[PDB]
Amino acid sequence: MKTEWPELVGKSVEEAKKVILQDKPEAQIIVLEKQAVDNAYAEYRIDRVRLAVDKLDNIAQVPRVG
Repeated sequence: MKTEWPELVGKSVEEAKKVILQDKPEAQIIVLEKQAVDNAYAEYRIDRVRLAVDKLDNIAQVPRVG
């Protein structure tokens, strides 16, 4: 299944979540902005997907599992 969603970029976050669940049904779909991940916590999350959205809760960038 998928762990990256380049297809969602330019789409709605809730739909993105639907897709992400389609791919990874059990996914912990989280939200932040673009590919701006600096200030993070421990090792990868094949459980979670963070969502990089814009001011219009759309997918600004490729949201990824971990």
